[PDB]
Amino acid sequence: SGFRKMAFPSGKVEGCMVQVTCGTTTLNGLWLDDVVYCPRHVICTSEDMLNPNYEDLLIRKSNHNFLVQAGNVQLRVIGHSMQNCVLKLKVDTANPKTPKYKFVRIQPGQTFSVLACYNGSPSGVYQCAMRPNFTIKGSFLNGSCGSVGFNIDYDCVSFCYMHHMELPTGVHAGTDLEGNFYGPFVDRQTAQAAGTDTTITVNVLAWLYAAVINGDRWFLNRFTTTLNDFNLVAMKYNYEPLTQDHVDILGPLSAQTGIAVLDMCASLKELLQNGMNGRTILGSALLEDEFTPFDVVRQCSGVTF
Amino acid sequence: SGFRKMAFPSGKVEGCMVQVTCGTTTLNGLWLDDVVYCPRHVICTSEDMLNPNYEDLLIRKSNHNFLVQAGNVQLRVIGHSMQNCVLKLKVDTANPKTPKYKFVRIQPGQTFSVLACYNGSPSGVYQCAMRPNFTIKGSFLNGSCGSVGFNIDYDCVSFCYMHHMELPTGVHAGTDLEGNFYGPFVDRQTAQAAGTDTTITVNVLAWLYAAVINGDRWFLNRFTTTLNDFNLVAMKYNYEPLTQDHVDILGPLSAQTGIAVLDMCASLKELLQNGMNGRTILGSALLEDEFTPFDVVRQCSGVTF
Ligand SMILES: O=C(Nc1cncc2c1CCCC2)[C@@H]1CNS(=O)(=O)c2ccc(Cl)cc21
Ligand SMILES: [Cl-]
Repeated sequence: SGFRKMAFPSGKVEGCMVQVTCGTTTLNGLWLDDVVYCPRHVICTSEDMLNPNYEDLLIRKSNHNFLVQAGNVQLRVIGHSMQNCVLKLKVDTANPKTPKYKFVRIQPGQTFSVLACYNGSPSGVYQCAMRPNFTIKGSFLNGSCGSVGFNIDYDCVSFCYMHHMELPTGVHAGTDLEGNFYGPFVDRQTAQAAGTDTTITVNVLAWLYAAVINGDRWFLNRFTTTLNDFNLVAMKYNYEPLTQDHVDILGPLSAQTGIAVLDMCASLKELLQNGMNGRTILGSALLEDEFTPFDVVRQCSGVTF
Repeated sequence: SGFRKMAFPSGKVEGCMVQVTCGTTTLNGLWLDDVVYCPRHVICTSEDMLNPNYEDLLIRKSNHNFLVQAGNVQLRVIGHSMQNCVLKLKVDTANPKTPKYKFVRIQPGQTFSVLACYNGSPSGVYQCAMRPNFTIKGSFLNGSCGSVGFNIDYDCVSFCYMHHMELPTGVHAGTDLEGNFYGPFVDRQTAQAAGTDTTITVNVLAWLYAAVINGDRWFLNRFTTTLNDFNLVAMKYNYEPLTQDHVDILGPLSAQTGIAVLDMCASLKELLQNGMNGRTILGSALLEDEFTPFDVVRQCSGVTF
């Protein structure tokens, strides 16, 4: 029993964190094989951030302008190239602690663990979700740039995020490991803001199925709904539209509990209408949206209580 | 910016997790140097759990009765002894990945990270607090026994918890690494329940100081209070009494924000009486008590390991 927001063990990623310095800027890098990946704004000053010409700033740099430090050892840089918003530094030593890895681009609603680092040194790990507006509600201070997001399924680390910036509202934006930003963000100090955020509906439903598995049924009702009628209500509460793909993905949880997806949608419709009335679901007074249907199956038992 | 429940990087602990099997029982062990530490109930059957004479069960066992598996390699057991409720298995091989460590007993209110394991294989990491009633609200399924709790201080891992059992309310009980239980619990199938729990007041105040640092000030007021008057109100909402030690420990957060501890106590007094009124603090509708004053400082400063 028990339901916690759980991050993946950070060990396979800890052995990849290095410190990258270019002149006066110091952020984190990810050392995989003989390549170190870090944000391309490491080559930028605070004046350069308003309108940076990265191709023009990179052409003026040589390998020895980048200092890479893995623990107490200096790695020699023997090449440099740019791929979108990430800088790829070819180093002379292959990382002996390189795990089995993949670079994956995630979609809004997907969750991941973040290993927050400062000066190539990991300081903490936490779980979070890619928001529908493409931002992440993370915990990042100055110097955390280059901290990475990941999932570890089986013996494979799937890198899905690299931290690049903080928006004016305190939320965070960054790229996949190929340097492509999530959302309409640029690595430029411009007037950009996060779009209106919506609740990840398929994740709230998954968390309601997890509550039923842990013996919580107070929120269930004798009602059902059409998929269309549910969406007309949910969107009035800034909930993300629920697609037929979402209903299909919730299939195994519906079968395990014996509560049809549209029957759980009627419980959510009523929860939005009435609130909790002093009650909690899995120790929470709010409706949780950072657990995917796949996370619920991973953490929760196969036997319902 | 950002405030997340953050666990320590689990890497130094991951390299210590082994699988311990005795007959039909399979749980986790902690391999430090040439000793493997695991719950002593690994030597127990389901009939033995009712009234187990552990000295009598252990005298009937030989070294080869315990199978220890580190990754895909079998460790040969060459000795066995008991220390309170933990079994110490002397192995032939010293762990090459043994970190700098200490065994420490924590006090209720102190927090720690848990690396949840099944079959000597880590599957997740999460942060939690030792409740005032000595239980932990964790996330554990069958096979989790022997999962350990820890903090990191520089390069030193401080082991403070080993999981033993789940209580009928879904909460968890376990021992320090010397086999001494946290709470009035015993390692056996018997009628035991968690006592009435209280809110860790010094931790709620620390989390209110973290909200002010992140730009949340709606709960602040012009009022102050005496330590005695605050404790009379706290005693009514099942909150831990606040001592002068707690006030002293909150000193640095009081200086950083410019809000005296008794001024923050007047704000908490008003949240306990009148509620939140549709508002949230750091994205929460409940008052959070699993962040110590040190955790607030470490997360809002960037302390690396
Ligand atoms: O956003 C940025 N840094 C940063 C990253 N993570 C966490 C935190 C910060 C700043 C302090 C607070 C915590 C920088 C500088 N500020 S900026 O607006 O010039 C900017 C813009 C784009 C890019 Cl890609 C980068 C940046
Ligand atoms: Cl995805």
